[PDB]
Amino acid sequence: KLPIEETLEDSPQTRSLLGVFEEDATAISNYMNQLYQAMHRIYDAQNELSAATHLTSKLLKEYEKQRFPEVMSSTLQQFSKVIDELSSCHAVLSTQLADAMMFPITQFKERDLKEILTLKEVFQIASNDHDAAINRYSRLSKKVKYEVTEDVYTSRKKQHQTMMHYFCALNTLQYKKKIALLEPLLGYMQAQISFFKMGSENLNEQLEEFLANIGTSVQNVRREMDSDIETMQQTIEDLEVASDPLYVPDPDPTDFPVNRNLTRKAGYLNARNKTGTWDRQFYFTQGGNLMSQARGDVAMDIDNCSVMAVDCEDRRYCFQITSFDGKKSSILQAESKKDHEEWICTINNIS
Amino acid sequence: KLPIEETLEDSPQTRSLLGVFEEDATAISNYMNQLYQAMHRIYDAQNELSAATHLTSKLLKEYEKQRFPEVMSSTLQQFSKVIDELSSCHAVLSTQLADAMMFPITQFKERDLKEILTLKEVFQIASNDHDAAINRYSRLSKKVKYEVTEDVYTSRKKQHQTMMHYFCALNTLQYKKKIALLEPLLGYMQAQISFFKMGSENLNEQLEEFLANIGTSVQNVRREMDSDIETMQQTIEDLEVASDPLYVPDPDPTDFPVNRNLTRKAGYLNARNKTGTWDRQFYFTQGGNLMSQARGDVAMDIDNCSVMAVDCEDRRYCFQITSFDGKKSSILQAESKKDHEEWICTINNIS
Repeated sequence: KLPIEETLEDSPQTRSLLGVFEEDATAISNYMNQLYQAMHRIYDAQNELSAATHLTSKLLKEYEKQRFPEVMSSTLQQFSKVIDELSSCHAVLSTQLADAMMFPITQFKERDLKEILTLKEVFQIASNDHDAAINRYSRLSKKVKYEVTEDVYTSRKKQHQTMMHYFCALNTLQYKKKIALLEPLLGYMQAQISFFKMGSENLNEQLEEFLANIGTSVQNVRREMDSDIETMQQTIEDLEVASDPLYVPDPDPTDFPVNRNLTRKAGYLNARNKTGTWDRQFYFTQGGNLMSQARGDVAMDIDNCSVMAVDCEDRRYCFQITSFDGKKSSILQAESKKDHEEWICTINNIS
Repeated sequence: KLPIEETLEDSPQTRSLLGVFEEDATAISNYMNQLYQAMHRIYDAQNELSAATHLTSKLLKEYEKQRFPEVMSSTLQQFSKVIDELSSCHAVLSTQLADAMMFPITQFKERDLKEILTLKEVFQIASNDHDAAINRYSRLSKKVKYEVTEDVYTSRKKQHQTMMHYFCALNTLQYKKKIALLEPLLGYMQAQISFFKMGSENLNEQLEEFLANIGTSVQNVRREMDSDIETMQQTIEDLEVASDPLYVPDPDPTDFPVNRNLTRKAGYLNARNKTGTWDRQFYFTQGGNLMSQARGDVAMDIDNCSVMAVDCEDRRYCFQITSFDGKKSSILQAESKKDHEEWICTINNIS
C-alpha cells in the first residue's frame, strides 16, 4: 500500500500519502480500543460468573457439614451436582475466551498498535534532525564544511531507514486489522457454540422432572406454613385474652380459688435469707422430691418430701415458707398469698 | 415446633428449648448469608456479562459508521447479528435470575432473618424488664404497693406477648428456611435450562459453516501478510545498501555523473534571498512548467519554461540559480554542484 521505493526522495506527495495512512491508524486504534475494552468486560464478567457458580455449588455441598441443632440433604446434593456440571461449562468457556479472544485482541492493542506509535515517533525525530541538518548545510559559505555535511549524511540516512520500517509497519497494519478483528470474534463464537453444546448435554428431561417435583414439594411446604401461621395467630389471641387476668400476682380470689388439693405445684420462687441478695429459681414437685432449676441451666434436687408440716415466717419480705424433713431447707418466698398457700398445701398434700 | 401454650409459665426447660432454636437460627443465618452473597456475585456478574455482550454487538454494528480513509462490512454484520441474538439470551436470563433467584433470597435475608433478630431483641428487653419488676415486688414489706405490683402486671404481660410472637416467628422460620433455600435454586435452574435452550436455537450449522469459512479467509489473510513482509524486509535491505552512497549531497563524481540531458529534474530546493530566512520546497519539471510544493500541502505552479538560459550567483550561500522567462523568479538554491548543474541543464534542456 505504502511504497518503500519512494522514501528516499521524500516528496511532499509521498508525505501526504503517509498522512492518510496515519489518519487511518488513528481511527483504527480508536475503534479497536473500544472493541478491546468491551471484550475485556466480557472476559472478566465471564470468569467472575464462572467463579461464583463454583462457590455456589461448593456452599451447597457443605450443607451436610453445617452445625444444625431426610429429603433435604439428598436434594441439596443433586442441585450441587447439576450446578457443578454447569460451573465447568463456564470454567471451560472462560479459558477458551482467554486464549481465543482476549490474548489476540490484547496483543494487537499492546504490540502492533504500539509499534506504530513507537515508529511514528522515531521517524518524526529522524525527520526533524535532518530538517535542521539541511539548514546548517544551506548556510555554509563560499573543517566545519565536513562536520556540517557529515550530519546531512547521518541525519538523512537515519531518516531513510526510519521512514522505511515505519512504512513497512503501516502496510502490515493493513493485514493485521483484518486479523485482529476477525480472529477474536471467531474465537468468541466457537467458544460459545461449544459452551451451549456442553451445557445442553446436562440439561435433560429427567432433570426437568426433578425440578418440577421439588416445585410442588415447596408449594407443599408453603401450604403447610400458611396453615400453621393461621392456627398460631388465633392461639396467641385465645391465650392473650385468657391470660390477662393472670399476669398479676394475686388474681381475683373469687375466680381463681386457692387450690388446696394439688399433688403438684410448679413455679419460680426466691430462696434463702442472706442479703450479704436472694436467688430466683423455678421449683416443681416430683415423686416426693422438690426439684429446683435456675434460669436456663438444664434440673437438680433440693429437698425431699415426706416431711410433716411446714411453717413460714419472713425476714421482712412476704409469702415465705420452709421445709424440714431431712434436716431443713432454705427459706422459700412466693409471689402471692395464693401461691403461698398452694405451696404449703401441695407439699403437705405430698404427705 | 416451639410451644406457645408454655410461654406463660416460662419455665427454665422452656427457655432452653428456646436456645436450641436460637442457636439454630444463628447457624441458619450464617449459612444463608453465605448463599446470599454467592448468588449475588452470580447475578451481578450475569448482568455485567449481558451488558458487555450487548455493547460488543453495538460497536460491531458501528463499523460502517467509522471514519475510514467489501466482504468485511457485510461480515461484521452477521457477527453482529449472531452476537446480538446471544445478548438477548443473557439479557433474558439476567431478568429471570433477578425475579426468580435474587429477590426471594434477598427478602429472606432482609425481612425474615431480620424479624428474628428484631423480635429476639424485644423479647430480651421485655424479659429483663420483668426480671427487675419481680425483684422490686419481692422487696416489698409487711401506694407503692400498687405501683410496684402494677409493673409486674405490665412487664409480665409484655413478656408474654413478646415471647409468643417470637416463638411464632421461630417456628415459621422452620418452614421458611426450606423455601428460602429451594425456591432460589429452583428458579436459577429453570432460568438456566431456558437459557441454554434459547441459545442453542440460534447456534445451527449454517453458522458453523460461516465460521469455518472466515477461519480460512483469515488464514488466507495471514498468509498474504507473512508473504508481503518477506519481500519488504528484502526491499529495505536492497535499498539500504544501494542508497548509502546517495545520502551525501555531493556523491562520488565518477560514479554518479552530472547528467546533462535530463528532460525532468525533481527535488527540494531553497527559495528567495530575504533573511529578514528562506523556504524549503520540492520542485519538479512539468510540461514546460516549474511546479513547487511545500511540506505536505498537496502542487502549485511557480515559473514557466521556454526561457533562454539561466544565470546563477549567490547571496553568500552555494549552488544558486534563477529563471527569467516571463519576468524572472526568486533565487533557487540546490544542495550540490551536481544538483546545481542538473537544475540549470534540465531547464535549459526544457528549451
